[PDB]
Parts: sequence; C-alpha cells; structure tokens
Amino acid sequence: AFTAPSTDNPIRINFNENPLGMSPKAQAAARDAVVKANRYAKNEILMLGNKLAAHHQVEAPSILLTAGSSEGIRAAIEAYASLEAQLVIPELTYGDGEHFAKIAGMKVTKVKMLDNWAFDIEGLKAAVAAYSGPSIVYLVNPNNPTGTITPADVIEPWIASKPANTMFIVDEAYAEFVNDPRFRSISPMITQGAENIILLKTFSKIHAMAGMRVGYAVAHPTVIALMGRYVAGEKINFSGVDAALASMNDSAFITYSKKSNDVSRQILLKALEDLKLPYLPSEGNFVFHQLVVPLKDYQTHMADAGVLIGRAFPPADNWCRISLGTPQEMQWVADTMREFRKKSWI
Amino acid sequence: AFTAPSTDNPIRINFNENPLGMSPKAQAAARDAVVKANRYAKNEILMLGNKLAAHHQVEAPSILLTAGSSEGIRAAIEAYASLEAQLVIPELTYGDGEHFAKIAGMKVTKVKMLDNWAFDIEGLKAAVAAYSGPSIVYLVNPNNPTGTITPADVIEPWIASKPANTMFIVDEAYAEFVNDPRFRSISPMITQGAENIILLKTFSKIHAMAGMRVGYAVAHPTVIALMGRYVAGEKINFSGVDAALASMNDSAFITYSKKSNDVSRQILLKALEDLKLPYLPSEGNFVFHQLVVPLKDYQTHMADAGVLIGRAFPPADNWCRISLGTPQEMQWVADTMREFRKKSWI
Ligand SMILES: Cc1ncc(COP(=O)(O)O)c(C=O)c1O
Ligand SMILES: Cc1ncc(COP(=O)(O)O)c(C=O)c1O
Repeated sequence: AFTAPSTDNPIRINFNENPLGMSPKAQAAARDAVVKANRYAKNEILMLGNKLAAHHQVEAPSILLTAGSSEGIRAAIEAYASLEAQLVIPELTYGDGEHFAKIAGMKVTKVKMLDNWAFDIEGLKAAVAAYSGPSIVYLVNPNNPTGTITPADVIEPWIASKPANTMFIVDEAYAEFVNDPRFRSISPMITQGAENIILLKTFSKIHAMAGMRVGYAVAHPTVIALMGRYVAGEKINFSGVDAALASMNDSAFITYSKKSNDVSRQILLKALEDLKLPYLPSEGNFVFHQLVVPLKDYQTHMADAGVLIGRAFPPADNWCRISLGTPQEMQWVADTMREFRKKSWI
Repeated sequence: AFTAPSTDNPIRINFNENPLGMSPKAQAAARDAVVKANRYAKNEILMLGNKLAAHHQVEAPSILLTAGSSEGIRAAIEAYASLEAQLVIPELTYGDGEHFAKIAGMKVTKVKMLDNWAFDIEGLKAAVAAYSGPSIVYLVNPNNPTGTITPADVIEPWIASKPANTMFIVDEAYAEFVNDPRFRSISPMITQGAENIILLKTFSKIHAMAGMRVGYAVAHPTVIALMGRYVAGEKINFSGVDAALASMNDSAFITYSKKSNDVSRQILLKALEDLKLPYLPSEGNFVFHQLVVPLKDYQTHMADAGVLIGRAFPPADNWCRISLGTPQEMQWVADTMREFRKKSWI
C-alpha cells in the first residue's frame, strides 16, 4: 500500500525516478546476477549490445553501452570537443551538456526560449549557421525540465540539411512516456545512414532502473568508435546488464509503467486547473508548472509536509518541476496543494 | 562442490577474477538493493565516499568513486593529458594507461624491464628527468601480468623528491593479496599531504566484485577535483554501493579471500617446480610463468581441456599468466599440466 509521509520518510518527486519498482522479471534477473558478479559480464554485455542493435535496426558497431546516459553525454561532448567549438543549446534544458562543454573550454551558446517555453529552432539554426567553427547541438526531447516535445517535422529537416561542421546530440531519455503524435524518435534517421546524429537513451526512466546504471548511444559506427575512446570500454555492471536484457522482453511492464505515469499526470493536472496555475504540456514523467509564491518558500513548505520536489531551474525562476509519483502519492500531494491554497502557501 | 570442466563449463582463470563468490553479507546487500534501484543511490554514495575517506585517513574531497578502477585510470590520464605530455611506463604492465595516453595524443615512453622482469626504476626516473615537458608515471604494484611488487623504498623516495611537472598514478588493484614485507601502500604519503600521487583501488579483486563495477581514486583534493571533471559525477550502481559498504565491514571474508588465494598459489607453484618451469614471485591472484612450448598451442590445448588461461602479453612472448582459481580448481589444473608434460604439451 501507500503510507502518509513524514520528513524522515518523504514522498520523493524530485529527480524524475520511476516511482514503481522495476519489472519483476528484471528484478529477478538483477538479484540472480549477484552470485555471478565476482566475474565481469563480458558475454552478457555483447548480448545486450546485439539486442539493442536489433531494436534500433542498426548493426552492433552502432551501439555504445554506457553507465547511464550521463556517461553518453560526457563521451559525446569529449569526442567532438575542441577549443574552437561551440555548444548550442536552448537556454532552459538539461544541464550536463553545458557542464561538460565548459570542462572542454567550449563556447556555450544559449538560445532564449520562445514565449511558451518552447525551443526556438530558428534561433538554434541561426546560432549554428553564423558560427565558422564546429558546433555541437544538444536537443533533449522531451525536454527536462519543461516536459514538452519539439515536433519531429521541425527537428528532422534541420538535421537532414547537414549543416557544416555540426554534430547533433538527441537525448530521448523520456521518449517512451510520450503521447503527442507530433513527436517521433530520431532513431530511423540513423538506421537510414545519418552521420551527424548521436541518440542517447537510458534504462533509468520507463524501465525504472535508475540505480542500475545502464544507458547507451546509437550512432553511425564511425561516430560510435570516436565516442568509445572516452569511456573505459563497455563494462556495465552484471545486475544492470541482466536486468536490462529481461526488461527488454517484459513489454507488459513497459505498458503498465506508461499507464501509471498517465494516471498520475491527470491527478496533478486536475489540482493545477482547480488552483488556476498554468502548466506546460507533460510528455515525460514530470510536470513543469507556475507558482505565485516564491519557489524557495514552496519547496520548504512541501519539504516540511513530507514532499521533496524539484530544485530551481533558472531562468524559469517562478516555476517548479514536480516529478510524477505513483497515483496514490500524487493524490496526497494534490490534496496538500489544495490545503496550501487555503492558507496561501500556493 | 567441485566438478570437472568442459568446453561449455570451463575453469575460468583468464581475467584475475576472484574465484570465490562475493562475501555472503555483500551478496545480501546487493540483492536487497534491487528493489531500491528504481532510484539513484545518492545518499548511499555519499556514505561510501565518507567510509573510504576514513579508511584512508583523508577527508571526503580526497576520494573519487568510479565505476571500477578502469574509469579511474581513464579519468587520471584525461585530467593530466596534454599534447606536450609523455606517459612513462615499464614495457610490460597493464595496458590501459598506454591506451588512454594514445587517445590523448601523448608520447608513450616505455622502459625495458630488468633481466629479472622487475621494473627498471632508475630507467623510469631517467625517462622523466630527460623530458622537459609534463610526465605521467603509471606504476602498477603488484604489477599485472608479472605479479611482482616493487619495494616501497625504491618508489617512495622518487615520489617524495617531487620531480618537476610529474604526476604519479599508483595502481594497487591487487595490494591486499601481497605477502612481501618490502611492499607498502602509497596511501600514507597522500594522508601526509602529497599533491603528486593518484592511488587507484578497486573492489574487483580481494572483495570479489568485478561485475559490480566499484572502484575509487585517493589523492589531494585539488587532484580529485580535476579528475572529477572527466567522469559523469559519482553515480555508482545501487547493488554495488550497498555491496561495497557491507564488504568493508566483513573483515572475516577478506581474510578468507587472501588465505584461499595463498593456498591456490602454492598448488600451482608445486606443479611448476615439478615441471621445472621458471615463474615470477606472485603477490597478486595470478602467476606469470615460462613456457617451453608455443604459448598459442598451450592456450589452445588448455581451452580444449576446459581451462581458459590468460591472453598473450608481448614482449614476454614465451610466458603465460595463469589466474588463481579455487584450491580444487588449481589441483585439477596442476594435475592436467602434469599430464600435458607426459605428452609434450607443456
Ligand atoms: C534528459 C536527461 N538525460 C540524461 C539523464 C541522465 O540519466 P542516466 O545517467 O540515469 O541515464 C537525465 C537525468 O536523469 C535526463 O533528465
Ligand atoms: C592492474 C589493474 N588495474 C585496474 C584494473 C581494472 O579493474 P576494474 O575496472 O574492475 O577495477 C585491472 C583489471 O584487470 C588491473 O589488472
């Protein structure tokens, strides 16, 4: 069941973790792997790479397994970094791209969001076109923290035009949650031979395995080979490898994982409509919504009430990112929000 | 319970893995983490960092947790690499240093082994002293593949002399197996404030957790801060983090892990002595010995008998590295070797 939270046992809706346990088949695989984990998972890593390759309709050399997509982002940046290069990003997006770009001494070119917190793709395209050196473009889709998608018919033709000296990193961490039919995975462009795309994926979100540390990149083999020089081989942990292989066969859990996230979303959105607090469309496992009280006060009052929400995401200073917990959790949070309103805490 | 091997179920003495399961307490920790691993192991990683800091008598900023020491070697090299830097290594050692040095575009300066396969420390010192640019020195102790130690009184005064523009990476993967009293961990030099040493350690060997991917670096905080820019945070897998925390408390297992290794070593050494095949002193969980037949023939005959031994380690072309299995495995291997001798296969 669900139990009312306290500060010692809070509802955790702070890091976009799946509030469900991983698949029972994946859990069995993970636990069974422990007795084997005195040894390296060498053959199993080969099997997982092959299975991911078939999933993306590419060959094995187009897959790089990494310890989460955290490592894929780093390797992608390191592989294509130089002191002449720029990273082109929307101003409000997932911070790892900029983090590793600054480590590489790159220019970071942030493009202001449009008036609906959408990506300004014309602005991103102009940031690349007017720069005479190499550009890395980092596109998170669906975006964190906003939750919104960028339509495929807006991204795909830009990428297909092959702007000179430009590598696109497309992070689809939250893609399996998506309901909007304008969203398409970029994967088929790689299957069809694109050499200017790195697709990053993870088992941390829909597969509910954040702590297991399994992600990967999909790209042309020449791109994967370059990225491979910035990781210490493919040496994923035994439990994560076996859990990943199992989760890939448990299509029933993946349907359930999406459906539970959909139910949670509507419970939150109901409360937000009742309170008349604007929110952005949610295509991941989180909602980004507006506040009329100071963010810091709201975070503190929620924390005292046993609920950990998202950190601040400047420059959206009056917005908060609320991850979607289980339905029972989101109802308790929705109702706390209603009680806050009565006393002006929201 | 021991059973005779087949080609489908071989004795695996090829990758210096501990042939013992992980500690029973560590396995239970690892299994119990799986239900929790929908979430990132954030606080648990902080606790493991603090526990390793206490173990090495340093503060937490002097520890960097990594996904095995493989990632530590990479990060250490990336942090200190430049196009003007050289890597100084013994000609016969663990190849990851050279590998990442080459990716960085560094000169790689290999110093021939002494006539007893020991490190030529005077040659390594001279290679640094002769080079006007920055140098990284990578010292594996006990060395892989030879298994030998370099006495502390030969290494410590070199490091303590602070050669200009030189960082020492000291890889003590196998150090808990060591019996030789001339061996000393470099750790106290970091506790005493050295800024030119990176110590790398792993849970993959004495702790028997190769497949759990947990290692770490110990260094001055300024050096750890630089290394940390080349990993995607400290985001170790949940089962590994909880297994590492438990294994650090199970001192009885560590004692047993070494003792079993010692027993296995003597079984192999007894066979080599009977066969009059020279070997090097073994201070890790493997033995480097000479062959009179071609290495490739010997590798093939052992594979066919269901025993997987080490790969070739040029330039020691007439030597093989045999990992130490359980005592019962090594008795069976030892007797297979005696039988091979009768038919000239060894
Ligand atoms: C867009 C995005 N990409 C990548 C990551 C990194 O996740 P992981 O290393 O668990 O795959 C996250 C954070 O969870 C994310 O939100
Ligand atoms: C000397 C040495 N250092 C480092 C490693 C890397 O091991 P891990 O990544 O499991 O810590 C090895 C394993 O082969 C090794 O032999």
